Amino acid sequence: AEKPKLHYFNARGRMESTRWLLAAAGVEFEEKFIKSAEDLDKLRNDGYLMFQQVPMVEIDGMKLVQERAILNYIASKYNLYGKDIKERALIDMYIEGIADLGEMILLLPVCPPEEKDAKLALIKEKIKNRYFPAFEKVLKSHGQDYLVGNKLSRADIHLVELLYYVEELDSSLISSFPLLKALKTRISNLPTVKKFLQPGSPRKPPMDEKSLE
Amino acid sequence: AEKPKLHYFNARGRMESTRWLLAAAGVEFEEKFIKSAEDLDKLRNDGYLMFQQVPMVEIDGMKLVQERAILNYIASKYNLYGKDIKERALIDMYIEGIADLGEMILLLPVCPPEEKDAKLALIKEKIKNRYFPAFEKVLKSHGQDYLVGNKLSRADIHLVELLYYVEELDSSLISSFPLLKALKTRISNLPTVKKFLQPGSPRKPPMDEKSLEEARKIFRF
Repeated sequence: AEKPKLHYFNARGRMESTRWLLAAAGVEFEEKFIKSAEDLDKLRNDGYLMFQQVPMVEIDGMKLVQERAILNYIASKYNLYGKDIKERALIDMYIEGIADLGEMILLLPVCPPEEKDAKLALIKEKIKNRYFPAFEKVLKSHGQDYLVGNKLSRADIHLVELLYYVEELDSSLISSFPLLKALKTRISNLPTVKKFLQPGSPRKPPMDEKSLE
Repeated sequence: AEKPKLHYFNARGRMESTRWLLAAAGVEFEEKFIKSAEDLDKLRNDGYLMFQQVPMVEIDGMKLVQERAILNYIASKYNLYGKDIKERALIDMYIEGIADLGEMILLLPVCPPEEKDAKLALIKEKIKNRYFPAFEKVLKSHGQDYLVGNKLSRADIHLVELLYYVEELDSSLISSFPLLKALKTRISNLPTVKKFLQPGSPRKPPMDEKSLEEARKIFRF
């Protein structure tokens, strides 16, 4: 079929988790970067963005917008969404927690400077006291190499992606969570993920001081 | 056939869309209202809340948190998530747009007072120029009574819920969108939804300033 085509800025933002998931699935995809106001205006004007926003992914004849819609479809299509309704429920619970933490970190830069040191401190306390304990407990409960169904799912991918973001922020935060560290290592050595973390992949760098929109 | 048990404050918040969905599906549920910071602490200390937050719904042996996990489960179980993964992709795309607008409206009462006039104006502009046109376009595309697959789905239920909240904000916003008005009327006349909209159901009122400070007390913010 058509290779999926990802429309977004040349940046992580709200498209990165899709890059991770497709790459983890071994799926060949192409990207078309939005470099100007004019590029975005053209996609909007031509009718390809349901709510006038990117990310947008062309896949299987659809022009899919909304990160969560894109990710749900990709996960099902490539058998990364568990095997039944109840496994999808655990997966969804897990990944919605990951997205709540992720959203805090995503938005930390565009915070006002006088709130920004306090928001960081609250993120670190939630990481230590709420989120990392919750995922460590799941991994402890069954002792298996994957979060759900003893099989690779989107939840392992989304989690390990966030573990890399948390490491960028503060490498000490994972230190009391040995099962989270071990997950990071195993997932990162899966052939597809190993290739994605290697240079020359679609994986994107963190945003730097030169972030002018 | 144990009834779902919904753990939340006596208010709409992040549990109201689940009330709508369950009611639309003809499913009877019970609610256990959190009325103090002590009640919430107890849920947490009893290990009921994976991430120390509500909403939480006890359903089929699970203690499900996260509004989207709860809704996704109920929708799939009651055949309101479309017939296949491509129909689910359309449903997800539509309901995530609805969620984005619903989020702006939900947070309006805690908007910094100094930002509230500008924010209210921006939401009304997004309704008239972004969201309402997108759904009017989908409805005009197929001319069918439902958003996806010519069949009732969660997308119809969540959209119509939102149309009621937008009417509360400003009743004029829908006036240029005939097909949305028509969808509102059709969905509102389905028996389960008509029962839910009538006086006496578990449907919750708008948050007033009282309910808001009560939330501040319990949530500790």
